[PDB]
Amino acid sequence: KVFGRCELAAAMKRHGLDNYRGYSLGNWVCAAKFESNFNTQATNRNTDGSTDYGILQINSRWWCNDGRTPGSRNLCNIPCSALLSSDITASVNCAKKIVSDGNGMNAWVAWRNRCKGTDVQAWIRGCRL
Ligand SMILES: [Pt+2]
Ligand SMILES: [Pt+2]
Repeated sequence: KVFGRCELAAAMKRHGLDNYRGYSLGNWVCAAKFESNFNTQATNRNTDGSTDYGILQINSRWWCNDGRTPGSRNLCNIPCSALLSSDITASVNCAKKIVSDGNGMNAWVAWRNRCKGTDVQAWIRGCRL
């Protein structure tokens, strides 16, 4: 599923991402935009053989099990395929784990490069939330 900007903001806000670990909702929408272009089915293979999954491009080396990333961990205790569902519950819960891990949203490179320091509030401007 490809979310509408405001639609995703609302879903994220209902799943408790609004100001989670001090990151306002705009940050998470911005990150999703540049990680996946709001597409829940987005996948990307990394040069190290790991793969990134879903709206938030969560990596199989650490966070999910895809059964072909050797030596990896599965810190969220889920199959990576769960992260491609249209229901974003799995992704959100895993992201909360990730962001609490100590690097905050810097874990997400697109956030760091493209959202950090910007007017992220623009991303939720004119939404009914
Ligand atoms: Pt939901
Ligand atoms: Pt939830």
